[PDB]
Amino acid sequence: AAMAFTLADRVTEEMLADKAALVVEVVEENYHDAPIVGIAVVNEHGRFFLRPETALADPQFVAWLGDETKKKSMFDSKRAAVALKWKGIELCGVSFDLLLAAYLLDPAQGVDDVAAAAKMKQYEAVRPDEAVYGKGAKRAVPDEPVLAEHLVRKAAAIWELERPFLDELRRNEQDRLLVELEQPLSSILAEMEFAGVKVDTKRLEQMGKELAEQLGTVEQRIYELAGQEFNINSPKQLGVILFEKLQLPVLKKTKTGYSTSADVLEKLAPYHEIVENILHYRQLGKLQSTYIEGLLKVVRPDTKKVHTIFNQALTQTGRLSSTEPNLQNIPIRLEEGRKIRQAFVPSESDWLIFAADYSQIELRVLAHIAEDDNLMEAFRRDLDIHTKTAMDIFQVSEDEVTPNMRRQAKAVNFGIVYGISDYGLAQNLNISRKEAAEFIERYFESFPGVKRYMENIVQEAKQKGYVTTLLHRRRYLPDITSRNFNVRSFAERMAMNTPIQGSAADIIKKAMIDLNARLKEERLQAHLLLQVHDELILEAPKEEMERLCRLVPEVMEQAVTLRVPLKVDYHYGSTWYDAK
DNA sequence: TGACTCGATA
DNA sequence: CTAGCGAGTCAGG
Ligand SMILES: OC[C@H]1O[C@@](CO)(O[C@H]2O[C@H](CO)[C@@H](O)[C@H](O)[C@H]2O)[C@@H](O)[C@@H]1O
Ligand SMILES: [Mg+2]
Repeated sequence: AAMAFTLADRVTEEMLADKAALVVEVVEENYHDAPIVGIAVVNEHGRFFLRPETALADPQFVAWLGDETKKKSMFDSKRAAVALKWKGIELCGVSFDLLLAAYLLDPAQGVDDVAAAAKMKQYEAVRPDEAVYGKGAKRAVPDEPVLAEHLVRKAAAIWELERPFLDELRRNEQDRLLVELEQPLSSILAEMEFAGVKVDTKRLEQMGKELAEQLGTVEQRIYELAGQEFNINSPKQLGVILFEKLQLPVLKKTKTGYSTSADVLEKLAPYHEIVENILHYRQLGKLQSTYIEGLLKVVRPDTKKVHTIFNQALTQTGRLSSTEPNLQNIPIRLEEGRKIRQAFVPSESDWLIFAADYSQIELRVLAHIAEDDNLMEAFRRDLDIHTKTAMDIFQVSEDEVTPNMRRQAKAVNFGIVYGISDYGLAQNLNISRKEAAEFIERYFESFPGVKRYMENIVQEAKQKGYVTTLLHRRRYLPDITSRNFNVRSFAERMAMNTPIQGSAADIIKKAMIDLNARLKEERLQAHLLLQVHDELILEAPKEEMERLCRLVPEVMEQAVTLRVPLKVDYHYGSTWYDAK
């Protein structure tokens, strides 16, 4: 049965009620400076469809959109907010976002459209967006009749589902998580994405030229050492050269052939000079193809800025993800790739980049949740946690801790946060499972609180069916009861890791909200540009650096109060690279 | 187009 | 051993 609605030719007063489900449709996946193809409004007075040219040009409708007292319920309000920002229109009063609500109720459902969220409550009177717009190559905006009904059905679904979703969130003790954390954060992310980050394209282009030269040199050296030319970028062709032509030992297999991952190559390096060259080629090619070429492809030709899109409803732990471009995995470990960051610069003259990061937030969160006396004392003394761990597990004084010992203790600490595994640790440290098991046993002997925590959280996940974070985010773990060891073990590691990674996510998200409130109170021109899980990157006039040095770390350190202090380090400079 | 294998970040 | 995004090459639909 068709859904009744008014195909309005002009905006009317009954369309501007103080409570409504609103749909401002942007079909392009990347919504930056993208077209708004249609608008739908459902309220106490009925259902309406408005053509964008009409509504967005109407003074009354625009005022309604920006009126904080006129409440709107939507799905992915950030998409609409940003698309409107590019049009110079402000969207206010969004009191309910179905996408974020669905995400909080169950991140594993992968809700990506109204139909998916609705199906959670057995509501199916709305079509999936993919069904209406098509996949990708066959993607397109249908004729007005089809488009209008779809937008109205989505608005109708939002209108009907708000109550049941809010009711379940309340039962889950997630009502404040939606209203006081995720929704306000959505507006902040919208501002960050819209602002974008300025890129020194000339510098990237120069780097591209330098890499192309090096890539060619190493490429030729590889053919020379191999005695023939082949496609180095093909793990298949490479494997033939390495394990057949050059007779290198096969220390590991993938699933469809020879394994050529860096970890494998590093072990084969001593056998042939070609290996070190393959690794070098790998490094350079990664920088060239993924970063230099990737960034240059998405930088806006006019402003020279990149506008990432932070997916706020994707990760299973509560973290954000970044796309087109992903600005959360820009090189930093190796100097060569790190220089890429010199191309990220302030958007205005005489401004600087400011970066603040939490020091060991995950281990501090673990200390808090496990209430481990030894771990809490370590952070209360602000000790080097890896040296501290080495001292305890290897039973030596601080002065006796050697570099190799600290390295292994660090690997142990990573395993503890990830969900410790003798096999996983053994693989990471290139030792036997028995040896890794011994390190783990020593760790739990030194940190009995952590041991108790890991045991208890797994039992809790089994009893309740899910685990939670400090701010009540949840993750269901049905595999925790599997009778398949590998499947169950993965779930157990998730039970151990999610409260840690997730609570750290909760904390920085709250810090972002608190920070923006403080920046506004102080009327600072400084503003957020990026978030990279445990760090915040801003840009601001050089004259604001001294104030930021005190303000940002304090806001981040005070976002939440734990049993151990939170510590934030900071740096600033002329480019992202220099903010070190 | 999409399953794989690779590698970048925290 | 946790969580992401995405480029390259390859083959099964
Ligand atoms: O607008 C981001 C928001 O949209 C979803 C779908 O509801 O993802 C779409 O947009 C992303 C950014 O362009 C794409 O990476 C993704 O492929 C596309 O489906 C949500 O996942 C996200 O929260
Ligand atoms: Mg850090």
